[PDB]
Amino acid sequence: KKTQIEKLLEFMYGLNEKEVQLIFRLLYSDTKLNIEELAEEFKVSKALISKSLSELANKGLIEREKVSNEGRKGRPIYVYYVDREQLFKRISRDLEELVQASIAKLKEYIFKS
Amino acid sequence: KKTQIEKLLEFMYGLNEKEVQLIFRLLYSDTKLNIEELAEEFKVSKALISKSLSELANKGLIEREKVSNEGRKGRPIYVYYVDREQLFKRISRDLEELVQASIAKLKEYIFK
Repeated sequence: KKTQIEKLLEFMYGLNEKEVQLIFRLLYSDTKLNIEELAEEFKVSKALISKSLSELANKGLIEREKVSNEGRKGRPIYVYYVDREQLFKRISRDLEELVQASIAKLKEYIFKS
Repeated sequence: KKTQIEKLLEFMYGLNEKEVQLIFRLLYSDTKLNIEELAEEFKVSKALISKSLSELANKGLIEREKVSNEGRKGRPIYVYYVDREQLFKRISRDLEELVQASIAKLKEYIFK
């Protein structure tokens, strides 16, 4: 089954369950992870897992950090991890902004429509 | 497509698309409404709309009012409506509680 928290992250941020799972996979990782480690674990293409990580990183839910300027292919190399305080701060802030934007919109529906 | 608010009510109260429309049909009415006109409007049987109205009233999302005990076979007759202040206060409070409960839960998961 899925927790209440999983269902909430999915709604707030428009993420599929796996993307949500990915956050918790990284939160309970001892080491930082690159694209190719994640693509092999999750059994998917680098393009797919890159899209998800990118969406998680833009939203500030995971950390994306450069560990090399040139990698075997001459491109920068990034690792992905979860910062526990940052993660908790981001969600809390997002949740307060969602509640306020909702109540405001509700007010307009229920009283001014 | 679906309104974000409609999306929120579906998520919060486990309601389908038609239940939210039912709530808004009541909200936007100038009068209380009986099951016969609502069954007709929502194109379902009286039993079905009656079951839905009863479950929405037990969620507190709408109000019910018994107006007669003299339906066929002594079955009660009800009217349904939405108390606009109470609905605002309910959803507002439920939203605030959902967020605090969520933040507490993942505070213990991220840290404890």
